[PDB]
Amino acid sequence: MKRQNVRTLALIVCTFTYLLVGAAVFDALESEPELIERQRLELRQQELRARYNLSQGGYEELERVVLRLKPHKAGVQWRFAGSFYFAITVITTIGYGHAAPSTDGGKVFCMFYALLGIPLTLVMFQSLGERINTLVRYLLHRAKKGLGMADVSMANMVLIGFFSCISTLCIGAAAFSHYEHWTFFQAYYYCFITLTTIGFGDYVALQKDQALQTQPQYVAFSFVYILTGLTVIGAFLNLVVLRFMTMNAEDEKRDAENL
Amino acid sequence: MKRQNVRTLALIVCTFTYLLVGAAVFDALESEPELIERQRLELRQQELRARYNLSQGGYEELERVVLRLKPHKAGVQWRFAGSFYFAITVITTIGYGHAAPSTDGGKVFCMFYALLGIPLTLVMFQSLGERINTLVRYLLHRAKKGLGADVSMANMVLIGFFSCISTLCIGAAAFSHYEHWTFFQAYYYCFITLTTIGFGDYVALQKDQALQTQPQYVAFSFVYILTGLTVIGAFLNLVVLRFMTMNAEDEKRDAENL
Ligand SMILES: CC(C)CCC[C@@H](C)[C@H]1CC[C@H]2[C@@H]3CC=C4C[C@@H](OC(=O)CCC(=O)O)CC[C@]4(C)[C@H]3CC[C@]12C
Ligand SMILES: CC(C)CCC[C@@H](C)[C@H]1CC[C@H]2[C@@H]3CC=C4C[C@@H](OC(=O)CCC(=O)O)CC[C@]4(C)[C@H]3CC[C@]12C
Ligand SMILES: CC(C)CCC[C@@H](C)[C@H]1CC[C@H]2[C@@H]3CC=C4C[C@@H](OC(=O)CCC(=O)O)CC[C@]4(C)[C@H]3CC[C@]12C
Ligand SMILES: CC(C)CCC[C@@H](C)[C@H]1CC[C@H]2[C@@H]3CC=C4C[C@@H](OC(=O)CCC(=O)O)CC[C@]4(C)[C@H]3CC[C@]12C
Ligand SMILES: O=C(c1ccccc1F)N1CCN(Cc2c(-c3ccc(Br)cc3)nc3ccccn23)CC1
Ligand SMILES: [K+]
Ligand SMILES: [K+]
Ligand SMILES: [K+]
Ligand SMILES: [K+]
Repeated sequence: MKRQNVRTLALIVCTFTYLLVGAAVFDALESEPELIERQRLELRQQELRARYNLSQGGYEELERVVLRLKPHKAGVQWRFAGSFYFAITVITTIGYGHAAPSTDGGKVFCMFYALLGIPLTLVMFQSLGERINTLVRYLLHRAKKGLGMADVSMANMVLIGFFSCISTLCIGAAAFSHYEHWTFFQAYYYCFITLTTIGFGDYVALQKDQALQTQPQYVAFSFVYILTGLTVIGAFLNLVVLRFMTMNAEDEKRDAENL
Repeated sequence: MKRQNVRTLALIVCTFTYLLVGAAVFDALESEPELIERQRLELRQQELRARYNLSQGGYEELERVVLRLKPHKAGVQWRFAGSFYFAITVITTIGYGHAAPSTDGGKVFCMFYALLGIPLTLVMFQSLGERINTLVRYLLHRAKKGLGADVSMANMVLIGFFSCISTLCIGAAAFSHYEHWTFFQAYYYCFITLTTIGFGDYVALQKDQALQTQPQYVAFSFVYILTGLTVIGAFLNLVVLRFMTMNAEDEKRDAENL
């Protein structure tokens, strides 16, 4: 069997076993706490329904209002600042879902917006990421020549790259634990889930004390952090991961080259 | 100025102007509806508070319970089926957020899981995506030779783009049936899923305890998300990927001449 076919089959077997191992661990960590929390909330729901004389239909009518008011609770999510924050989440594939298009026209424009946006943003981060690596490689070469030597190795680049990722999450967690009044660990977890473009939406910045409309300085920092932070991670994947994606094309070209 | 520096600066100017234009359009389409909906719901909130004799504190007390019960309402999200669905959302960067780790140990394992997972998934989709393109290129060459021969880039972009619409439409038809959504809603869900945006406003396997009671539909939803991402992955491998390595190609050419 060809090297390309062995490599692809190995990756499929790897991903599926990684999913089974992952599902096994998340079950061990989250199954029991979820059952405990569900049982606990089922009691509070019955106690509050009894306290304020609420029927099955009465609670259900009140349930619809509370859920529909959730995106409005944070404040105005769709003026210029909120629409820009949303535009960021779309093209960067973060998609928190804290604010999603409620109109059919909004949903349609979002699809066309993402179709051209996501490739543009992806290419931009890989291009700027490469320029950052080229600058770091030049700075390190000049420093080595300065102290007394001079060639910049791949290992030196992986070290600077990995430290840049740690520092970015630490700087972010320092700021988001301050402004969003979270613990350093929570703010760090938010920064990790944001900059990996997972964006669960369990933690979202600019959703407290009408920040999008009343705190422009914090909003400016938040946009600059998300964009610069994604460039730092983007530069690191351009350095380590990207080379493995062109591997099948390199081996296929080599096959035609020999034959 | 070097080609690399002109290209990078052009892309930065492009992205920022695309963000300003985007923010301008979403404001025009969503600002007024949001103000109208906020005002409508605030009337219903006052009417329901009056109907069931509820105070400011009384409503707030029930508000906390309704919001906290939302992830539990869909059913058990953390057994083997729910943890596998969540494991998919993490490594594929979809991250609906319908179920997120509530424990410190869950949050920590999730971070290490993503750190190694996301690059493994990305490499896998680009590798399988390339193999699919190579097969399509072979099938088209054999067909051209058969009917009465070289496969162009333009022919590949056409088959690739049509495969993308076919995967969104097959998905939309299937999800609009099992989730009782409109074709447009199911299509929008398939688009937001396969682009890894994953807002979470529409999430499959969240009705009638599907994760625990409907294994056949759960099996289809796992297979669709994974195959669908391979179809989009193959298109980026063909069209987008070449432009990401362009800076490195130009930098190598600079050292080659000088
Ligand atoms: C902190 C983060 C950014 C680290 C990312 C780590 C990656 C560089 C790793 C994670 C999974 C790895 C892959 C896991 C499995 C394989 C199959 C493996 O296939 C074989 O050994 C058979 C074919 C052959 O001989 O090449 C080749 C390497 C590869 C693609 C690995 C390449 C390196 C990957 C992408
Ligand atoms: C090298 C790079 C990182 C610099 C990029 C330029 C930044 C300085 C720009 C890009 C986006 C800008 C933000 C885009 C949107 C807004 C919302 C804006 O708020 C309003 O207009 C309030 C009223 C409304 O919400 O309609 C205040 C400025 C701010 C934070 C901007 C501040 C300046 C930012 C961060
Ligand atoms: C349906 C989807 C998957 C389609 C994806 C379309 C992409 C192939 C497009 C979208 C934005 C485009 C980019 C927008 C801007 C530029 C800057 C442009 O820069 C210059 O013209 C100056 C430097 C030079 O001469 O190369 C080079 C092409 C590039 C990277 C474009 C390459 C092709 C991109 C990535
Ligand atoms: C190469 C590709 C096209 C095929 C990959 C193999 C599939 C046939 C596998 C991969 C993941 C599997 C699923 C992983 C998890 C589950 C949950 C499982 O449900 C339970 O175990 C119920 C109890 C619980 O949740 O603890 C039922 C089978 C199912 C849908 C599996 C069905 C078979 C699937 C889709
Ligand atoms: O934003 C980043 C990024 C993240 C970290 C650091 C810097 C970055 F730039 N992305 C973009 C989103 N994602 C690419 C991606 C797509 C995919 C892309 C475009 C389209 Br269109 C459709 C689908 N599918 C999958 C499936 C599994 C894993 C990854 N997948 C990771 C890199
Ligand atoms: K994503
Ligand atoms: K989300
Ligand atoms: K996402
Ligand atoms: K998401």
